[PDB]
Amino acid sequence: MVEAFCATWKLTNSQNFDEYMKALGVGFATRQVGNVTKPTVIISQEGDKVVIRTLSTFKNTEISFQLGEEFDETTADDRNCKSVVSLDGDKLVHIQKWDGKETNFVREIKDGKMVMTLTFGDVVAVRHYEKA
Repeated sequence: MVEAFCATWKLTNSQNFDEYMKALGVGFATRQVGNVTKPTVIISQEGDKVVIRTLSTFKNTEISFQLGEEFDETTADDRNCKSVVSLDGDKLVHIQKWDGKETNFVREIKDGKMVMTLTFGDVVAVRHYEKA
């Protein structure tokens, strides 16, 4: 359930994130920062909402949503999206739509770590976080 994700998480390892950022339209200079930054992600429940707060030396973001309910999201890379997060089995699936495009992030708990799999088209990146 959602409670399994409710913790403070710190990024430890990213796989193929440069190509993923490039596919999304992030420029070279910003990709260099994105490839070294290791954010902290705080996930919590507040009433009927789930809150995901990302803290980093690049940008800080926060989204608050109800599962299954579409919301407006302005992403850290400055895309204005329509987003929907659902709990599919034991995984949180976040679908972001903008400018006729779509990307998705799947968050799962695997062996006690949070694993985030990001897909845009045929480009897949994987980000691994440890509980702090």
